[PDB]
Amino acid sequence: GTGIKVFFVTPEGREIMIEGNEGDSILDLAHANNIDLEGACEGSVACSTCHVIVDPEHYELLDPPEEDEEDMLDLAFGLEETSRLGCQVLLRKDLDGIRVRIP
Ligand code: FES
Repeated sequence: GTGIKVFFVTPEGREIMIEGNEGDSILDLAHANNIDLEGACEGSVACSTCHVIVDPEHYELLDPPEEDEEDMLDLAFGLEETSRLGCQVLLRKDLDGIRVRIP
């Protein structure tokens, strides 16, 4: 398929499954579907409002975070081992079925 499944759990504990395309960031999908993941700095790696926690399995599939993301993540509330900036995790076909939780 061209659709890539993304499972979202919101801070309220709601669970949503949506499909994205290659290139779509988790932040885009969030906005596209009224998941309340704010993107203060609009993808410029200058905030932490797009912080999401990805499942461990798909986490290792990802291009690891660059230095600007890592550093910014240190201001993110609720940081975990598999935390990422949602605007920096972009969908690929091998990431199908990825789970993101919004702290
Ligand atoms: S929107 Fe600010 S870092 Fe992703």
